[PDB]
Amino acid sequence: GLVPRGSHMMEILRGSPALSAFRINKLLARFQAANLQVHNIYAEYVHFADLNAPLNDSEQAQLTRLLQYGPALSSHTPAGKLLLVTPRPGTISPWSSKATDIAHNCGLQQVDRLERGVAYYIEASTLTAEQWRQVAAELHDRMMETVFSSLTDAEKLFIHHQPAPVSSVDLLGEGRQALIDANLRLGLALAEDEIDYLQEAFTKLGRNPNDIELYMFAQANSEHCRHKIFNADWIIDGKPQPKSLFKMIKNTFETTPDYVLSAYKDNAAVMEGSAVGRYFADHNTGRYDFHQEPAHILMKVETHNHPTAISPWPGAATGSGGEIRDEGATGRGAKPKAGLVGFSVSNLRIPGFEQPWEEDFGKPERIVTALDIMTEGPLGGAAFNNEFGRPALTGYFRTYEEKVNSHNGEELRGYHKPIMLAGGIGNIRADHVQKGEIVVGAKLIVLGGPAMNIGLDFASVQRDNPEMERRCQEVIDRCWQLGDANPILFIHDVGAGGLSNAMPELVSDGGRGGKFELRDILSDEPGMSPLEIWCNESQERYVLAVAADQLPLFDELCKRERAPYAVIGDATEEQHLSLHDNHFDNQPIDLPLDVLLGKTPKMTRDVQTLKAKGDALNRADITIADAVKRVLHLPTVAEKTFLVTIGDRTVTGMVARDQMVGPWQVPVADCAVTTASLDSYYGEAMSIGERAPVALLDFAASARLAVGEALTNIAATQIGDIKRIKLSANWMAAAGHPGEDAGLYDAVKAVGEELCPQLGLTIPVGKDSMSMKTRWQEGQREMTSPLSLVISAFARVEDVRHTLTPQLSTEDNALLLIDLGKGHNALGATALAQVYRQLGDKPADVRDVAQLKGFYDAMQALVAARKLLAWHDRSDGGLLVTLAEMAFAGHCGVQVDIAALGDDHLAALFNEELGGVIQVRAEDRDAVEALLAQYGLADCVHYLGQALAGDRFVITANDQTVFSESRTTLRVWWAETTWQMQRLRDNPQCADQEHEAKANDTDPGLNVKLSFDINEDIAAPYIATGARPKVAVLREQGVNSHVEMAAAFHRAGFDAIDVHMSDLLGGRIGLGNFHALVACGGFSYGDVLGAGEGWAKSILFNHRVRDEFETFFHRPQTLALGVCNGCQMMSNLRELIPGSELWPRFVRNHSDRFEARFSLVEVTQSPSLLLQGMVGSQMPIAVSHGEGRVEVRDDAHLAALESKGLVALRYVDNFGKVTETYPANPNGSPNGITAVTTENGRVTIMMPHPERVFRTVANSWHPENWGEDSPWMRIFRNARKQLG
Ligand SMILES: Nc1ncnc2c1ncn2[C@@H]1O[C@H](COP(=O)(O)OP(=O)(O)O)[C@@H](O)[C@H]1O
Ligand SMILES: [Mg+2]
Ligand SMILES: [Mg+2]
Ligand SMILES: [Mg+2]
Repeated sequence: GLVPRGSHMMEILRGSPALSAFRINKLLARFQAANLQVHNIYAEYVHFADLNAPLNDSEQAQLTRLLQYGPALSSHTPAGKLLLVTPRPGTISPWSSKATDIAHNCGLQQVDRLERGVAYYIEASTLTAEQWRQVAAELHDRMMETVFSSLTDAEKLFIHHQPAPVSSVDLLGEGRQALIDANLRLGLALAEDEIDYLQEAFTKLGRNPNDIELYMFAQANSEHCRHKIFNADWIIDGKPQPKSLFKMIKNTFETTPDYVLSAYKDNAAVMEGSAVGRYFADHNTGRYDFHQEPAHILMKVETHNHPTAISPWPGAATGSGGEIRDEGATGRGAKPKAGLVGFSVSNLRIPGFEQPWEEDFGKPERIVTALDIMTEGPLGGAAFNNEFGRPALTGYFRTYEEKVNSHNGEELRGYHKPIMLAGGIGNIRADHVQKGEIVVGAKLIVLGGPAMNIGLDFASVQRDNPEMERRCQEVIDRCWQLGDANPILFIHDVGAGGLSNAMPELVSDGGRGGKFELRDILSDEPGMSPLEIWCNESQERYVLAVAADQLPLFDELCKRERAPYAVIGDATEEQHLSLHDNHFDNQPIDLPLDVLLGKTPKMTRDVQTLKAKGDALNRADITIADAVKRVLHLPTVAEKTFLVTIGDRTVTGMVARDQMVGPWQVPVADCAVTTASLDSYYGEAMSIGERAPVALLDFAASARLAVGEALTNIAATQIGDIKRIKLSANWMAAAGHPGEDAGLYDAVKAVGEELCPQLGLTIPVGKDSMSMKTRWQEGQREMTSPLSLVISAFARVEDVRHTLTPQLSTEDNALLLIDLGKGHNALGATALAQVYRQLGDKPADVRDVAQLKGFYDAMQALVAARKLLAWHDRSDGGLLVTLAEMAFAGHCGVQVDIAALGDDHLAALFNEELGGVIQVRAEDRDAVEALLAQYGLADCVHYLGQALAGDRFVITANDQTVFSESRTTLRVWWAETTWQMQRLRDNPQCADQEHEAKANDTDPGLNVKLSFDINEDIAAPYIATGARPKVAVLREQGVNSHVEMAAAFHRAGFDAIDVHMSDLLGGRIGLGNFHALVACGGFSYGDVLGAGEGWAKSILFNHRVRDEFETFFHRPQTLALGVCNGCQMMSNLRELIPGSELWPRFVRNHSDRFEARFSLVEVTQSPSLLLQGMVGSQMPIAVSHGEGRVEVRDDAHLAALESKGLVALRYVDNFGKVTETYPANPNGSPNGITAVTTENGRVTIMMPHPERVFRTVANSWHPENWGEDSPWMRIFRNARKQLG
């Protein structure tokens, strides 16, 4: 199709079927349930190409080919009613941004913009007008899409509007009322004294303020940006208080400044790391090399609570996206490493899986449900982390919604407005920690995405394009990788308020002013007013300052990465802010910074204390047996697989300890651990402590417990000095709600002025979200969150190899409980209470500070001395859950006695006091108990019993059996929540298969079989000569796992060279100079138009580069490796590779979900030179992909491929048999195929990541006797030897 579209032409290209069978049956079932007589539904992707010039026959064929991708699903002739779903007019999908990028990189400049929709064909010849609109409703997201009746209506998506002029607010001609009107019209939310400020400011200037100036001011002065509460003076119960909340947090730094390099003066904090080999490509040579130097650690944690309540996916995605920008913009440039995620929502009320404690209290129509948030939110956060390229290694997920008698009496307390938390750590160079000085005349730049009207219901719908941020990170990396020559003088993230906040922030921080040109800013929507361009909160943008003479270098760096950037201003000596508009020949902004950034009076909060009395727990319906079952069914306690495997946990190749633990990969790791470099055992650790419900009874206790839990979760890691542990404190509260204000102050004081200073813990970073409540009319109703402090702990690790997990051993052992509760056994605000719809009387709390410090120190002593077999702290679910989860991870039984824990067995098993259980060798029990005694924990330590081979979970009290059950049964109950979530979000068959496998106790877990000596470095003789063959580490825009690949080849004796597609196109690199090449993993073009397709087709359509690749593959002795995205790319290049005619395609996983797994595979017989000597071996490997499913044209193709003997790797279950059952086989590949080679064996492509686990320490689970090298190191060594 091709028709006029304004000054352009719009082509309509038919796409492939968009919905698989189960997705269609889910739609049909959804229709039936709603009384909509739908007989059948079919869907097809439809593409729209807005062209600024004609395409010749060749160009047309190329575009049509670019738009041919995805699973080869059953195609049908359209029938029924057409309902086209597309992005809403005035919006541009991220798909469009990346798809259009691909077209341009294939030399199709005529393509102004590509967009995609979904054509639904509905057969239901008996529906009415309202019914059809209800059908329409079920087929699209009302907050992001719209429905059209004709394909031609897509033209509305490309309308170009003329630029809207600035608008002045008539203060001089109307008086104060002009500002009052504007405050309402523009939704400025200005306070009365802020209007007063503005009125005087502009009356003094003698001119009307432009809407843009008022908007910029409003955003910078919102509670979100100014933090008025955290800086206000306080009067509590009549007594003025000396410190503000922020000053009390800073008190922790004043008391403990140890190891802190940067705090409260950047978008993240920085603490000392370790001197290790920072690995990266040299600017001059392009070769990857180790640079022995300090790799310091940055940390930051943020939230996106409001956005997520409106549009979960984007809300969570940009929650991570924004925090990642904070990290990279630290100092003069830094690199994100790992991340963490947090969620707090109300009851899920899963259809058909309702729990006894859940009650529908209703909710506002304008927000989404808790279930929707936990369905779309995690996928959005994972989408950004996966596509950008940072592993998500730790987090929390709590559900809470109950009518309780708290501080303000009987009310509904919960999370209709959720907590969406995203944070992480990164590494930074010593010389880049401090911001540089901004020289007068410095060029002011916007690095990143174009401006769109996203900042401002619909105003809270965000947009994420992780690939754009990835391109930006590559630039930042080039900059800091230049060390002393780093062009970045100052960098800052673009967040709330958009450029209107970020740019003034930047020049102000540097003590300068700035003059800007509105028309220099990159924009993708011409109709925007100056206010919209300047104030929108579009994503993936950074602002920085570079010296004029460094512009050429900076330009070089951006062009090579294809990272958009624009110089939009100049720093000035005069501290004034000017924004000119060349199009309207005027000045939207003309203000002195002292006026714009001037502050209205400081806030004073005069409040009083409200303290709930608490009520004894009613045990009428409670029994220990029923409590176990209920508690294991509380999402907060239950298995979190649905939140873990959806996120990459291996990218960077520096992940030592991820959430999944042991042979059975059970997600119960208490903290995350990464190595500091690809050549060290030093590292970093992240943990989270949180206990919001307790705040409904005791504010201070809830805060102390959050700190305490972060500590107990990280305790079994080798850190040493407790002062190495640094905290991020994120405070969520419903400020203004009765009692919450005084509670917040008491809570901050409890940790900032008392607990942390005494323990020696610094809180160098943090944030606050102060409107955690939701109101609406149910026929007024209110859902108010408990004060919610989330503590994230970060620390330098001394030896990542000594970390302990909950995986119990069955060798002669002793289980010892460390009860920091000192026998209090509090049950108030516990999972137990919650599961019985109660809050209880008294909650847990830090009972003895000295003993908590002693606990930590003792654990550190035990960890360093290698005296522990396992560790698991107590938190949600109490001792019962701790022991249960340990049995789950150890796939064994437990025989414990609790007679010494009090006569109240319910309280003993379910209290959530601090502490945990350590497992030690039986012969070390006395020595360990003696060590603990030396730290003053004698009467807190209790011998419980031992772990035993088997399936029995037994708890006794003298001759009495308190509770006894099949560990497997408990394990399955504990898994029902993730099972149900996976069943409603992914392919039901897959969800069922994974859940059901958990019920088979005979599962031996991951296990190895080796056909060769893993420690024999067959490449050593070659490396010893000093001759190092080069290997082209190929990458394209969006690709995120190249450093780790280079490191693997590097250890094998190769000189790894960074080869960007831009280098090949530019003639800077030629494949004729290489004998080996490797296509890397990552998300080239964000997998848009099919994973690996844009990369491959950009090569195919650029004949010069195409010829280069073909030539390489046709040489007699060249070797090529394609991993993950590289595997997909090469599979789409078959026409250039000899002996590849039988290769399959790689498409969307059968589960229809991204799979981050540690999968078991077997090396099969094939000509592959890279798998030489490894045939018959069985070992786990890193898997991280959403489109790794081998797809053939027909069985004839599959049979031919098999008979030719080209299959090199197959997924096998733990029993060792080839399998297609999920998740043993994570993507559903036929015959378990996941790697194939060519007839001559010189080229091999595989979906798993061998390079991510070549270091034994980077294997989630591995045999205890392994050395530094895992079996996968042999692939790289084989490559080296093969070249000779
Ligand atoms: N939202 C989440 N995203 C990623 N991982 C999570 C999330 N929530 C929990 N996890 C992980 O699941 C495992 C168990 O979670 P949880 O029981 O809440 O931890 P704990 O009680 O030890 O503090 C941990 O390894 C944790 O890091
Ligand atoms: Mg838990
Ligand atoms: Mg824990
Ligand atoms: Mg926790």
